[PDB]
Amino acid sequence: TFEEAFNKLLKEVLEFNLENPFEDAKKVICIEPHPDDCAIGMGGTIKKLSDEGVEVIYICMTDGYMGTTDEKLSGHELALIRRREEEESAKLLGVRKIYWLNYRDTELPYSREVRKDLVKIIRKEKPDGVFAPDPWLPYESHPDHRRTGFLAIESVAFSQLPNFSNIDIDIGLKPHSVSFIALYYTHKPNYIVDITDLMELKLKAIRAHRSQFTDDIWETWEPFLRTVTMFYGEKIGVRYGEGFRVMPGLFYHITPFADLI
Amino acid sequence: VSTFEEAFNKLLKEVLEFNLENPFEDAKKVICIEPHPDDCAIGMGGTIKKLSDEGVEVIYICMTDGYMGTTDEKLSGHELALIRRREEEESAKLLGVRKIYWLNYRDTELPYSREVRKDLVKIIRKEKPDGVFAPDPWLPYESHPDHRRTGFLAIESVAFSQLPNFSNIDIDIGLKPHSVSFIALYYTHKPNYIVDITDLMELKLKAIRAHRSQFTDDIWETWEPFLRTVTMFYGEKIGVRYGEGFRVMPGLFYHITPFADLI
Amino acid sequence: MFENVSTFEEAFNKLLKEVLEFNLENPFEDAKKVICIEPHPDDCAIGMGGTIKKLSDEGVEVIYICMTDGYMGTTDEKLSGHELALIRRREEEESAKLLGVRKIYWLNYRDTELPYSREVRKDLVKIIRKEKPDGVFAPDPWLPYESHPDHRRTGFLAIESVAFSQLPNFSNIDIDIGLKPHSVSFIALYYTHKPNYIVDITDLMELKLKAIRAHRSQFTDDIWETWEPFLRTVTMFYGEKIGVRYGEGFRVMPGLFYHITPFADLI
Amino acid sequence: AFNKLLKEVLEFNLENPFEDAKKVICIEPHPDDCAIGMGGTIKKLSDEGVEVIYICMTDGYMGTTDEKLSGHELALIRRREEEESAKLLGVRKIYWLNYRDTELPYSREVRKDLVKIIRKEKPDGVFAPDPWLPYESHPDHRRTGFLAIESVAFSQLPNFSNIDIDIGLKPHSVSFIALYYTHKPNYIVDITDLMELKLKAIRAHRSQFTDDIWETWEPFLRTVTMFYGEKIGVRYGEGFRVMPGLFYHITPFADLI
Amino acid sequence: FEEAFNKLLKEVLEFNLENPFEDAKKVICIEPHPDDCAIGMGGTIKKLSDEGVEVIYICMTDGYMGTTDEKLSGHELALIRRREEEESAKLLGVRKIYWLNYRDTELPYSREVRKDLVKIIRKEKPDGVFAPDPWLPYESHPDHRRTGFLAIESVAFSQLPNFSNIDIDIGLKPHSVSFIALYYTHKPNYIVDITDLMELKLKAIRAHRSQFTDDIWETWEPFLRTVTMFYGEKIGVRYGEGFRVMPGLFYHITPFADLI
Amino acid sequence: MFENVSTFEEAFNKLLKEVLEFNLENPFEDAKKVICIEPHPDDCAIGMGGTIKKLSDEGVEVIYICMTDGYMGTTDEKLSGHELALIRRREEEESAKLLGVRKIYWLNYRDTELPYSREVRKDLVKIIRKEKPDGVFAPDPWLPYESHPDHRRTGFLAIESVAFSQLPNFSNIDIDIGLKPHSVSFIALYYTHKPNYIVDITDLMELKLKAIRAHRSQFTDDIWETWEPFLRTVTMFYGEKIGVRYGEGFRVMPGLFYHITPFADLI
Ligand SMILES: [Cl-]
Ligand SMILES: [Cl-]
Ligand SMILES: [Cl-]
Ligand SMILES: [Cl-]
Ligand SMILES: [Cl-]
Ligand SMILES: [Cl-]
Repeated sequence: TFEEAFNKLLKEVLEFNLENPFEDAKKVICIEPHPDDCAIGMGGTIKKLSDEGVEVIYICMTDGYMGTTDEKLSGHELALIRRREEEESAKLLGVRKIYWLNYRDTELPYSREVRKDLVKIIRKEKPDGVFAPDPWLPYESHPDHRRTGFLAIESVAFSQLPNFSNIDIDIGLKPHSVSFIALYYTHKPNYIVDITDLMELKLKAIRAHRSQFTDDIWETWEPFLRTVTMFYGEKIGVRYGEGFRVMPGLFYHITPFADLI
Repeated sequence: VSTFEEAFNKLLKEVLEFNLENPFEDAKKVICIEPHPDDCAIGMGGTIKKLSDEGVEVIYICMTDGYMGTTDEKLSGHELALIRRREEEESAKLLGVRKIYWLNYRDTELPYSREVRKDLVKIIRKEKPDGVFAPDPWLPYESHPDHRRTGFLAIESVAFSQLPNFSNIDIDIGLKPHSVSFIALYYTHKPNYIVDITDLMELKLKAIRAHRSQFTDDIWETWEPFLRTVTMFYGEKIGVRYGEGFRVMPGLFYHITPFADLI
Repeated sequence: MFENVSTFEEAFNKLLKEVLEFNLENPFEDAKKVICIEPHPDDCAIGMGGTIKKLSDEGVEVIYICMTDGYMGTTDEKLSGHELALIRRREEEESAKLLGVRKIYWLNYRDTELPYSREVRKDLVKIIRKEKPDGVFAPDPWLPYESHPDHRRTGFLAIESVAFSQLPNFSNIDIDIGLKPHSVSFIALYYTHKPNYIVDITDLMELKLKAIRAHRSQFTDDIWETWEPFLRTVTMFYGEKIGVRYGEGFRVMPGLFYHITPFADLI
Repeated sequence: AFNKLLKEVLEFNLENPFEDAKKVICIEPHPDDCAIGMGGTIKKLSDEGVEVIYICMTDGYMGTTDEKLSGHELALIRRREEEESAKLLGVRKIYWLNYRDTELPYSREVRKDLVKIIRKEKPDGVFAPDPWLPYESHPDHRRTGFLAIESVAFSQLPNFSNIDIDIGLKPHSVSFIALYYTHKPNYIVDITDLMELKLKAIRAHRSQFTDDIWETWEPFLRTVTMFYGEKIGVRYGEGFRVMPGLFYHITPFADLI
Repeated sequence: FEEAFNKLLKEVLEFNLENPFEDAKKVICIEPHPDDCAIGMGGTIKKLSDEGVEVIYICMTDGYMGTTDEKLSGHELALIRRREEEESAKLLGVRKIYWLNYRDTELPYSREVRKDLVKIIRKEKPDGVFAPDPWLPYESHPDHRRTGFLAIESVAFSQLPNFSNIDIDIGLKPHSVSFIALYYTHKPNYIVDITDLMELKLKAIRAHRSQFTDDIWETWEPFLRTVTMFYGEKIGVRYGEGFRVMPGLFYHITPFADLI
Repeated sequence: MFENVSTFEEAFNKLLKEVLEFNLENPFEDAKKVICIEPHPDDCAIGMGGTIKKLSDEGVEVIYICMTDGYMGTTDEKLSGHELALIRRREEEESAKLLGVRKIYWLNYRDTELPYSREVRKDLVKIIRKEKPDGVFAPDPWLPYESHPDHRRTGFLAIESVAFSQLPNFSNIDIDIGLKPHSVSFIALYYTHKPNYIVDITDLMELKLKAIRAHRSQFTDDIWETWEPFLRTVTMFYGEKIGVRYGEGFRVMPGLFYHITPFADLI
């Protein structure tokens, strides 16, 4: 039967588990489309990880240029404003190294050039685990978000190939095989992390981005963010959870039953 | 509050004040965004008549020139494009539309790019519509890239229309930001609002048929049944013979919302 | 027309049965020539190898289009992509001989760099119009969680290319030089999570795993320890659907269902 | 050594460089450019019954200042203008790339279109604009010139646009390239006789040459063809730059012929 | 031919080389980076402002890349450089600046960038546009060559209602500029004498502090004086700024364009 | 400053001699490490084979950057591009050994498909920052009538990437991973029509013709009765300028002259 084969493939051939995927790890990259996405999607989990003495590094794809409705606030000023804010925010969470790709907000390319930037940082830092948005989240209308999710996944895979971006090799950045990928802002989580006793810090980590979260905007966003973490919290029977989708690496390619975990 | 279901209910009713009962009721000006000449007529022809008849000003933006839409080996794309503009003029006349913006990107060649966003943003800023209609880019098995990109780009351009740093030369020359009230996505597998068009079906078909280059009698043998089947698909969801479906969601739902599928 | 049907279900059924003349009985029964489009060397074999053999045996002329050269598929730092592309061409010439395939078009886009553009559509179109195949097989570009841009793109470009092959204004220089418009009879999509037609391959399973292993550069002994169970498992996912040990699954739809059809998922 | 290479190792005829040509392709950016740049010479070659085929890169869509006239209608107009203009010159085949006026890409895709028409028609000569004309401000012109030269070279390479080879169209070696609209011609054609007819074939492009526009352009065109005439002591000329293939590449003394 | 040429220029085109900027009321100066207008034609900008010509800038890029300071992020440089251009503009009597905001080193060469320039030209209706000569020999900065070409292209395409047609549908109508003047040119045919404005120009350039430190100025002051002397000497003055102006015609299919 | 010069000629002389300290007697004199950038395999050897050997001999470390893979350089219908590129990699490894070159960076863009983009500048700038060379050699992109885009682009991109290698906001991830900005001392352009410095290669000519000839795929004998005559003529075009038999010509300029300098052609 298929069922026995599926069970055996997962337990005996792949050895993939969902009890804690995040355990073997002392270095991880958290990849974000915009300054503030790491905090919003997985702030809780970044602290929880900070404390185990996990080196948590960010890559931020874009500069946040466009994130204002203020006509006398230029894009260049805002980028500088949001750089501060993410440093303020990252300290609150225990992150101590941010890479800035500096692609303009709303103009993140979907290209080999961007994959190379991520490949270079991966091959350099050799993290055990990479986090990134789930690019298959229903109704996600931000291309910066979609593109981030796809390039993170492809870059993880390609970092392992020496014919991919072969100049890194020629200068002694060697192929690197990441251990796991964990996708946040996801509709299909299979691993939830409890953040009931870290919720308050996260909400604090998030309001540091003052440019994005004013008094008035925060009217809507506090409940929206309270609802979301409940949406996840309720899957494992706590108040506040953060959801991740973790799969076997094989399941990201030609796997007709990927949705069965 | 206690549970997710309560939170979710509180977020819709109170925080955003989200209602599906009557989302187009307040509109005064709408833009209907179409990949090719005929998509407004096919996708939402009855609703556009209803809107016009209520005195809503309905404006089209047509993304492409329909250059490819022929199997006639002696109808060149240019001649077809001219034929199809005259067909949309007549089609839009029947539905009471008086203004059409032609972007003129070649059929099958619609880019997915900042440049096309700026086109839509320009027109949105200038017209200041309360509502914008466009295809649903997540329609399953949709295989026309002009269709998917129209969906995506119309949704992106609505959001970007509000940001003064986005296409900043608009602002410098007098086109201020604009905040649209609603987006409604047609050609959708997931509607949450249905318009009864039973009384306007025959008019819809005549406005579609105005696209003569596209609908020969022979093709109409498959297409009338196809069109009736689709509107019955929609109609049946609110218990009427013929309907037109729309997906309308709060703005927040188009972004980082993992329970977006719960309306 | 279609005015005397009373319900959506009645209308859907009549549209399928009478207007579109669609069934999933034996979709491939009348195939004289088919093209199997694959992203990378080895894709047709893994995705639909059993079925290609079964078609070959019935005297169906089966032709590959291979989208990429496979340049990137090695962790061996001392193996260059050029050499690998040369190796993989020989592995496919040998896979294809096993399965009965006599012709391959190599588009040669570099592995991981397959563009999504009109220029690629034009290649696929030139060939489709040359060969005039009855059927075209390609990966399903909606496979959930499919993370390879080359796969997603081959799928979308296959479907689009099939459609645009019939348009004289698409790539009009093909027409000016004696390559007329062509109307393919069916598309079938492999590597699909929504198959609606399963081919029994229980018998030919061993010949299939051997057309696959022939891609030695991709399948060393230590990798086959994972890939053999994955492959058998995928094949019992499909066969189970029709209660056989081993199947290959395909999604087939009427051409109309690939455009503006909100009930396309009801087949 | 310059001479023991030109008229010895390569055999470079500047006396009558066309003459052996049975079939030639004229590549224009826009409808009308063939007639403007080399209409006199086109007629010459037709009268000698050499087969002259046009490839028009673009649709001429943007060529009007009339706010009432769509670019689609203009393209249809200019297509029939060109069919007429060509009828007057002995041209009985025009290939239409249908890239939009102002939007001609500079890419592999476009080289492929040209390479496909080259490999199918197996021309002896290709005519095209000189992409190095000083102060040429039209990107469609510059890019036509460069893509023409590059496609001619690439048509000879089987690994270039290889599907062409898979479906029957073989590699092809053009004999000569002739660049018109050139500041540096090394071959001039007396067209003093054909001049009233050149101006006729050009004027058939009614959309482009209103009586009022023609007030400026008749003098402009006459001045241009004199500029060429003067160089071989005739009244009306059309200039071409022809060089041996090799000079199109790493040749520091290219400007010496 | 010599007869034809003369007649064309003098009767048909009625082409002035005596004083081509005489009729100007509004001109746009198109610069690749903040400081190019001041560097390439800053004395002419002041001469024009003083005579009541409205001089408007279009700046193509943000100057994001113009620092060797590892701790100065490109965004901060851009903010700093807008402040600097506004200080520099004040001194030259320029009141309006359009910022395209394409990143320094990344200016596209595309229809999209043409549409920005066309929109501005349609809106502003200038009698003149100034831009770098895209054919300056040995020019190595892609942002400079492309401003050149794109300004020249945009000026011509601003007149075609099918080019960027949404402009016209929204009532930015087509517009025909009277002249183009190319600065940073090896081939000038009009020199303005700026001898008595030289000092003010050097001041307007130094307002771009981020770009002209003291050490840097040791090289650039002599460079700039050498360049104004190259031009000045052509009309027997100490310091000139050169421009190439041709008839619109000569920008296209004109094999004898190099005889002016 | 520069207020007491009286004419442009006086100003230009002083600017060259005193402010820029531009010397054309011995431009390469202080070289410890140079990079030679070539569009295709064989371009360094053809362009400057003699000079690279004169440099090697002196203990100058010469590093090659090859922009493309030479995929397209064949008329042989049964020789694929992949195999050609594998062949040319070894033709260049030999050719280089002959000239004393001990490192080659292969960017591996496909021949005829070298992009003119920020991405390629990033590759150059990566290698320049890593190697920290005193000098860079590249084809002169302004060669009149040069009709190969790969060649034009390589020269423009070389000149740009040398300027941009200095700027820490250009390709800022390099800086973040320990690759700092670098300032090359000189640029020398080969394949040039306007050289201002000629190297005598008369006693190295034979060795050059041989290192060129290691590119067997490119130079048959049919080809060579036409390409030895061509090369001997080119090296005499340069040699005759300094009255030796065979020379290699270069264009050298102060970095200032690569930007907004209307008197660039005066040197
Ligand atoms: Cl009937
Ligand atoms: Cl009927
Ligand atoms: Cl009937
Ligand atoms: Cl001092
Ligand atoms: Cl001093
Ligand atoms: Cl001083």
